[PDB]
Amino acid sequence: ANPCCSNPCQNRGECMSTGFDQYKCDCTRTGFYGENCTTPEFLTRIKLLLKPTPNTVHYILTHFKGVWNIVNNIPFLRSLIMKYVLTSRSYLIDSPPTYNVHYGYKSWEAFSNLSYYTRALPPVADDCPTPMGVKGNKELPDSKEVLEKVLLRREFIPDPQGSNMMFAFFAQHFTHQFFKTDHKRGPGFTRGLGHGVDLNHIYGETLDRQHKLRLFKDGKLKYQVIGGEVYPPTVKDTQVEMIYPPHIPENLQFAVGQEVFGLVPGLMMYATIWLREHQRVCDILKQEHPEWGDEQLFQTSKLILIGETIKIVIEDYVQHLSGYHFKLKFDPELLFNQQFQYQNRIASEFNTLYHWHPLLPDTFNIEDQEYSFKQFLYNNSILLEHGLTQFVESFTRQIAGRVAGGRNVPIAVQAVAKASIDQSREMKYQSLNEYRKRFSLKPYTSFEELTGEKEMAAELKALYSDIDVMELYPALLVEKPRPDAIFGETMVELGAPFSLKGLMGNPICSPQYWKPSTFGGEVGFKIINTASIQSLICNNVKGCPFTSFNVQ
Amino acid sequence: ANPCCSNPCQNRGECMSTGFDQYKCDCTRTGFYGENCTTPEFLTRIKLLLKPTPNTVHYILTHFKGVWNIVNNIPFLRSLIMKYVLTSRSYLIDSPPTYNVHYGYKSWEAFSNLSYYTRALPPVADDCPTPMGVKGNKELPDSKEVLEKVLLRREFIPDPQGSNMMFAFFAQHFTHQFFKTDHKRGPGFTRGLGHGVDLNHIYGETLDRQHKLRLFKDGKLKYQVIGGEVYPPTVKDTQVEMIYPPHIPENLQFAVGQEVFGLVPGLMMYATIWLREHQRVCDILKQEHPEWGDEQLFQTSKLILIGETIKIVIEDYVQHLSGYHFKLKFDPELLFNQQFQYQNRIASEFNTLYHWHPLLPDTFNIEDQEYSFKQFLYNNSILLEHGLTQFVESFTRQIAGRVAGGRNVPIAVQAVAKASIDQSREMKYQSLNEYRKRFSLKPYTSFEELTGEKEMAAELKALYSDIDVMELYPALLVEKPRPDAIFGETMVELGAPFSLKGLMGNPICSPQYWKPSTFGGEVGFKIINTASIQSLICNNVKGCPFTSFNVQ
Ligand code: HEM
Ligand code: HEM
Ligand SMILES: COc1ccc2c(c1)c(CC(=O)O)c(C)n2C(=O)c1ccc(Cl)cc1
Ligand SMILES: COc1ccc2c(c1)c(CC(=O)O)c(C)n2C(=O)c1ccc(Cl)cc1
Ligand SMILES: *[C@@H]1O[C@H](CO)[C@@H](O)[C@H](O)[C@H]1NC(C)=O
Ligand SMILES: *[C@@H]1O[C@H](CO)[C@@H](O)[C@H](O)[C@H]1NC(C)=O
Ligand SMILES: *[C@@H]1O[C@H](CO)[C@@H](O)[C@H](O)[C@H]1NC(C)=O
Ligand SMILES: *[C@@H]1O[C@H](CO)[C@@H](O)[C@H](O)[C@H]1NC(C)=O
Ligand SMILES: *[C@@H]1O[C@H](CO)[C@@H](O)[C@H](O)[C@H]1NC(C)=O
Ligand SMILES: *[C@@H]1O[C@H](CO)[C@@H](O)[C@H](O)[C@H]1NC(C)=O
Repeated sequence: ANPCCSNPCQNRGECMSTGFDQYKCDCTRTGFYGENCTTPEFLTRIKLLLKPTPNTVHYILTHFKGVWNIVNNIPFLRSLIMKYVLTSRSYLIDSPPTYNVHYGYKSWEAFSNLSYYTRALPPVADDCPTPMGVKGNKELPDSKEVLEKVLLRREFIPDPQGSNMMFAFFAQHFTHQFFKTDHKRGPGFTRGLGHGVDLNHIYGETLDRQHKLRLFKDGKLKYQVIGGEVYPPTVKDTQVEMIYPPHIPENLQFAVGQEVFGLVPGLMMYATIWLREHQRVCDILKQEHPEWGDEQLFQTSKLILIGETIKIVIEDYVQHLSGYHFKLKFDPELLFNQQFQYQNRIASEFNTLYHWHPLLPDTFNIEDQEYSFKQFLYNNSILLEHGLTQFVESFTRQIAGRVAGGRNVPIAVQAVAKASIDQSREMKYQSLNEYRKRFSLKPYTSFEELTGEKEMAAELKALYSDIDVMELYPALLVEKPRPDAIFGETMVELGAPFSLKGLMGNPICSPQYWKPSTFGGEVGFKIINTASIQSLICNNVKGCPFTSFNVQ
Repeated sequence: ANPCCSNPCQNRGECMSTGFDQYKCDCTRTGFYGENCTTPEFLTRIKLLLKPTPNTVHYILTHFKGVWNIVNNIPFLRSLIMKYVLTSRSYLIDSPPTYNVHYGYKSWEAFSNLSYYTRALPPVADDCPTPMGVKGNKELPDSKEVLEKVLLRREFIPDPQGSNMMFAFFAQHFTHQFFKTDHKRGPGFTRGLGHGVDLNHIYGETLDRQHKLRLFKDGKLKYQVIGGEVYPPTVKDTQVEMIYPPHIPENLQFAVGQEVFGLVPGLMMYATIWLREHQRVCDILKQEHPEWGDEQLFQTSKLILIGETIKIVIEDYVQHLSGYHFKLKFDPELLFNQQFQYQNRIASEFNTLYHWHPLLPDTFNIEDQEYSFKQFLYNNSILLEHGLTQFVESFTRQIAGRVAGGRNVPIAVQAVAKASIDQSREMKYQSLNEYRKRFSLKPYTSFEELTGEKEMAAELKALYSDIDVMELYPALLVEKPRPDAIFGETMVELGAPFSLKGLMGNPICSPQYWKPSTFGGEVGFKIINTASIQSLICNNVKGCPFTSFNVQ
């Protein structure tokens, strides 16, 4: 019934029901006019007839290596380039936020209720003929049918980019501070009220929690020593509530900070390296401040790790994921003369996009022993067995699956992949094409166009019939990867904005915050500006097991 | 012991204890260098040798009327001027926030714990020799002694600017949505987690609360009709918890939204006009949207009233408070090309500055009857007695006391004034001079300089001895008012920043939010863009009792 059901408003304008069967588009600031914010302003024509497509640019970024290496050495240029990646990308997200699970309109509730994941595209009116608004049949293809026909893995397809397990697990750990669906309330509700890189997953979600995990001596988090090794303290000791299967013998029920990092040793590995990292900084800050006390050592340490995290995620993680010859840079200054909202709200779409289960191999091979999912799950003795160094070496050397491409979802976490399909549906999502449109991308004219082949393509067609009506999540996985890459234009184009805004839209990046003293001195500031996944490991694992997010 | 106790860091740099007896100043971006961020950069000299003092500008603003009127009619110019007031003012506050009651340093806690009032200047180290850091005696003058010697009122001094009661109570109502000290935790802790103009004082602090105050029919708030008049529903009906003296006969225990607006009829008056206003919009929005339902009529209505509020507060309230011949303007676009943080955190200092008890007369004269504080307090029958129209007429014509100047605090709310003194002290505040410095103002060289006379001046001197050591709150009230004005340079200079940032740093002002459709159409948008205290009353009081924030 909703006259807007048909998503009639183009080029970003807003749709509004001006009467029962009437609608109106608010093309304000869109750069277009007319009934559907379709006809461009003359200066808009100009821009259109000048914008290199994603692939064009993606080409030029991943090519011309020699040229690039020159650029990477002309600071000014690199700075100007990175500066431009931050602004354009970021300019794609709404800050302050608008819309959510329940709000198809702006509303003060939608805006302030921090218990929701924000939504880049409003949901679909509960009174719309078809799930995707108006197009398509009275229901979308059975989830199980899509799960099996185009998602599930047969032959393990490895990542053509080299992503090893250090990366797969870093991305599991890292994003899990912001994606924490509150299943008590339903999908669309988050338990991470910080909405960003606050390291809640190391220090705890709340004050009461963090104080249970602290030592209160030199700003250090509590820990224990097994072997001559440092490990997270137990739930029995700190008394923090963690999620662990009852059969776990205690003494292995680690505390850490995120109540779920005990269900997967890849997480507890990183849970332990950062715990190690925190302390390491404490001692450093104490060496500089004999006069500082616990809480200041702590609060400052928690600020340095946030910087490392952001540092590492931009120049190692994201760098690698891009495969660009251009050296990405974490420099909060790039935006000091730019208009930029140092705030952020994690969106549902980002959560979906970040469902990278295909990275998972069929066995977790930790030097000499290979493990079934079932054997690895919440089995911390494995961590205690080989112990970090031999865990880091194993994982540095072990490709992860290709995300995009097709049929790569481990049958193990298949309950998950289906769940994703199901939930996106319950959270009234819009078509992959609308989302494509939302991110200045050109829509797919065919399943055949989407996949880059016809086996699955036609296979999906049989299911979704009309390409438009194709769903966002599935499409991401069953999509033509750009060359020897792990993702396709959609996945990069939709996530990069969400990813840089949440990375750069953090208080420590604000001018008031971005200064030596904010971190304990030029010494602490450097700990941030010279962070790396190699150092992260080098300084916290037994020998300096060389690592990277690339399986060589 | 804290080597920073002496507030050694000038021109905004940060102080840091680099060793027990040593400190270091982080002059980053201050525009100065050297041990204390004292020596300016050459380009800083320039700026210094070109900045008209507050009074200079204040003069030129309040003078040259003829010139000004020309300006006010050259949009472009006015827009450019207003644009300049927003940016410069706003540029004075830290966003994101830094420091609070407990945090003398940046910390993630200080930043994220929304239960605190942020702090423009860090507190004083609990291990500092003297309350004001190092200067002064082991203690500040007994509060009771300052209260009485220079604060308390003898002869009611009226406001030389004309502030009547509509203004005094509008300011009581208005700021009371953001200042809501959580006395359960202590001064420095707020109960207004929205930190701004969210109209929490009309709709309720929480969802559970707002839903109790709602009618759930056409987006309207619940109400009742006494006489042929609309009034807030009762606590017995809605079941919302309000603070009322037990002797109140129920039936007069109004609900409204802020749990304290029943203790003062001036508040309940405005509590009722906005309730009236909300509904009024609902009907308007239903007239445009036959298809809309409750929650949308509501959520949109609550968005229009926030706009009106911001509108009225800039062009009527603030306008008047300034006495500038230049017409202040509410135009969210002024900042669309500017760098601006559409966020905010209410600071303690703003709460203090906003302690305008001196506006209160000695009796509340509501046409034909005059009331003692004791008689007026939580006496709603008075409202039901004369009823709005004759309440608006009375209040439009009844001056309020002068804030600045000296000795104007009603002996009634004297417990309050002392309380302020006492609390600012417990919240480890800094000297009035430090604050003066903080806002680019030149410090007072003498109590004599402060007051603009010597009776009190010397009187204060006997108490504080060293001018620096003089406290912020007292000084605000016992300060030479600029000409025929209600405040003096300190009060304007410290609050205008806090005030414009919280007004302009609101989501509805952000580009995504500032558009016709955000409010239900070009009709709803106008309800905002043509708001006024006169219309607020005109459209919601029996006859259009003419009003203004000026007693003619
Ligand atoms: C041992 C490895 C892993 C296991 C067993 C695993 C398992 C799961 C499971 C059971 C869910 C819950 C789905 C539901 O109930 O609806 C989930 C969610 C998720 N997983 Fe994984 N996962 C693993 C690795 C990863 C990796 C490497 C990534 C990379 C980004 C990832 C990203 C996600 C995301 C973003 C969610 C949603 C989080 C939320 O909204 O709560 N997972 N995973
Ligand atoms: C009938 C008139 C008024 C009465 C009886 C009154 C009474 C009070 C009282 C009892 C307090 C609490 C102090 C404490 O316990 O520490 C207070 C706080 C305050 N009042 Fe008023 N007041 C009135 C009018 C005003 C006006 C017109 C203003 C104008 C701005 C004002 C501004 C404030 C502020 C900003 C606070 C602090 C609020 C907070 O932090 O919770 N008051 N007032
Ligand atoms: C292959 O090329 C890539 C891949 C990923 C990228 C980027 C470029 C860029 C930068 C750029 O594209 O210019 C950013 C910011 N990426 C992300 O961090 C990211 C993270 C998660 C998701 Cl789901 C999507 C994107
Ligand atoms: C006499 O001249 C004034 C007085 C008050 C003013 C302003 C100008 C301006 C604008 C300007 O000065 O340009 C703003 C924004 N004012 C406030 O609303 C305000 C409110 C409360 C406090 Cl505590 C302090 C200031
Ligand atoms: C807008 O779209 C509708 C159908 O979606 C169509 O009838 C109408 O002509 C279009 N108008 C413009 C200006 O695009
Ligand atoms: C957020 O919204 C949902 C539904 O409106 C509500 O149940 C929940 O309590 C709200 N959360 C907060 C913190 O207000
Ligand atoms: C904020 O701080 C106070 C005192 O430190 C604490 O009691 C309260 O729980 C904190 N709130 C949050 C949300 O952490
Ligand atoms: C956990 O892994 C260890 C080492 O590979 C193994 O001995 C143990 O059987 C596993 N635990 C379970 C419950 O299978
Ligand atoms: C800074 O202040 C200290 C004492 O507070 C003094 O010794 C030093 O000379 C000052 N320097 C400047 C440039 O103000
Ligand atoms: C409150 O006002 C009413 C009506 O004017 C009056 O009857 C009553 O005496 C007042 N209450 C007190 C305690 O004075």
